[PDB]
Amino acid sequence: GSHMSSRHQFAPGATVLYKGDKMVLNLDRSRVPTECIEKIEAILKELE
Amino acid sequence: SHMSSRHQFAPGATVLYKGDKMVLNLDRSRVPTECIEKIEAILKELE
Repeated sequence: GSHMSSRHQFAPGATVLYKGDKMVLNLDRSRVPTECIEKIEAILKELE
Repeated sequence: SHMSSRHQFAPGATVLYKGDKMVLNLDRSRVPTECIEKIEAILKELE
């Protein structure tokens, strides 16, 4: 929310909720540049 | 459940896709630092 929030918005449709060590990234493919989504999916693929 | 996908890249790195939304769960105590840093770099350039 607006007060005491662990959620940060980098851009519309791109937010991160911090939960200590764990974090949740919400990415809206209708709003976040496709290039950004692909770069992130590429990084995740490498982890595999 | 036919309206989404769930995938695990490594322990502590899983994603849920539903509609236009991509929800990535990252456990930084289990996912390599390099990986987390490259993702953060991408988000910041977006800012």
